[PDB]
Amino acid sequence: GAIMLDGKATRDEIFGDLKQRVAALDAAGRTPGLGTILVGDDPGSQAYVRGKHADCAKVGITSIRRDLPADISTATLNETIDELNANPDCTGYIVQLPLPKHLDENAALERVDPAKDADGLHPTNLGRLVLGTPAPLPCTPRGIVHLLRRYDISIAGAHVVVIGRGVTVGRPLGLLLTRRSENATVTLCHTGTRDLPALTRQADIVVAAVGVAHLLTADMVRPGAAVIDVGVSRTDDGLVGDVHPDVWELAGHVSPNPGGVGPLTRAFLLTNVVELAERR
Amino acid sequence: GAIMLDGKATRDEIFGDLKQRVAALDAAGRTPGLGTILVGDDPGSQAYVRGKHADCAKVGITSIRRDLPADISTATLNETIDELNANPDCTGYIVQLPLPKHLDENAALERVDPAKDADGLHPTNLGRLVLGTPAPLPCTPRGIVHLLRRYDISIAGAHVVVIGRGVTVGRPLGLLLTRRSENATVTLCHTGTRDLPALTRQADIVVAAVGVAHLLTADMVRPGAAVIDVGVSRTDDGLVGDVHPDVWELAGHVSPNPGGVGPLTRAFLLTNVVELAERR
Repeated sequence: GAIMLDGKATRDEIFGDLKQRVAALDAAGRTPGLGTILVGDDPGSQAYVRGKHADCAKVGITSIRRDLPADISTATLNETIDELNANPDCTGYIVQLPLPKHLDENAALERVDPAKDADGLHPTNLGRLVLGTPAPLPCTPRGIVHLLRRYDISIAGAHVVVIGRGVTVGRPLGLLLTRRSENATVTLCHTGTRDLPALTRQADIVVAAVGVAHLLTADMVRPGAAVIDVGVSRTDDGLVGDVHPDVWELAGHVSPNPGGVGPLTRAFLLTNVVELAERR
Repeated sequence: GAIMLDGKATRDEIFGDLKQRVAALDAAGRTPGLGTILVGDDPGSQAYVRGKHADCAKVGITSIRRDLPADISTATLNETIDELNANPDCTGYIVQLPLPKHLDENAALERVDPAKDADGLHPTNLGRLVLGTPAPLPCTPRGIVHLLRRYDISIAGAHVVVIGRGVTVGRPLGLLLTRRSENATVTLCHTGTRDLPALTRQADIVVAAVGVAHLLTADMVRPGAAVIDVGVSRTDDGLVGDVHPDVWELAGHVSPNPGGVGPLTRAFLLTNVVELAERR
């Protein structure tokens, strides 16, 4: 059956590399720092931000937190953004979503300096990705490409089918895989797609990032194909990925969910931060 | 033979709508204005800019000309960009390329305020397209989609094969087609694509935008499919398009080049400006 694409082991590898690279930056006079802006008290948001800072501590990146109440004014939000933008120990940062409804989410996200965009989701950087201007790249597409390369899976000339068009994964992933430096042929699929299986059956690589429980089945996959399980949805039976377990019987490689791309997403947030410090 | 996807009656429709919308803008004291920055002595550029301003006059958009000599400094170019950015009479503008080679073209384009980006090619606007934020859109992709729709060619659920990844055409086109407001399946192909004919033969719509003379031949197109011809290459025999004349025999629809998408591309520059003014 399929070879497991071990994301935790791959993440651990990256972490070891980052620790050395952070030690180097420490030695060079500037320890990198990741900032977070967290507004309000959503349990999941708090958990997500805690996790990012936990990861930071493991590799020696300083945690900078701006924890703000749910009832801050837009002026207060803007001041925080402007401070982190100007803070020399904040090498990059993220704004945890969702924001209180009284706050204009997109205006806040656009106010972030693209030069400190650790998530690689600032519209300016996403547009630079479209245009081929080197700039921060989004973490999940980065981790996907890395995981594939780590196992010597060809992407140049590959036919890749991406299922899903989320702005943090599927959408930017299509732009990433079609650059010259990657060079895949990419079929972009989603819920509007007719006869998904006819397309997935053609793919050397399928990336399932659509959030539909066990949507991709063995009957839909080319024997020996690489299958990347990214999407997660909430079921009566828990969180569940986009890939049916029967795929393991015919695919060449499968990344599990959990334990596949997820750890790599966090590894590339940290990588983005170290790279920004190294660019300097 | 195939039905010609002639763009002129559709351009005329757009111009009628825009003239009305501009009259509504004038009534509200918000007469839109298009600026152009033309640097130096390239005759083609001079004609292009004349054409844009003639189009403006047809729908009632004010023309703002910034004509600069070839030997300007970066500071002079910067002052001009800064001036148009701050000029209240200027709703949007374009920097006519190519610039003299001592000038940094990408720095100039990024210095353009995206709120005045009439081309829809500023990275922050292309990033907004990725993210789903309303903003100026690149004109050729908008033209392609509108031309198809006006000829009652289905977009939703269509399998579109896009050949080419130019940053102003094929690349943003993949993003546009894949919005829920379009909802097409898109295979992104390029010079790196193996077995192109196997892929193009599956398409309900083929977009030829690679700049490779007559790359798309009849054997490559499903009978009754729609073919959009955008790509042009310099031969000698002169300029030649991506689509072999033989595809007219069995395709359902083919756009001529010139005369197909072109008039709409030109009209959508004006639409961008009007939209900027309306969104205000």
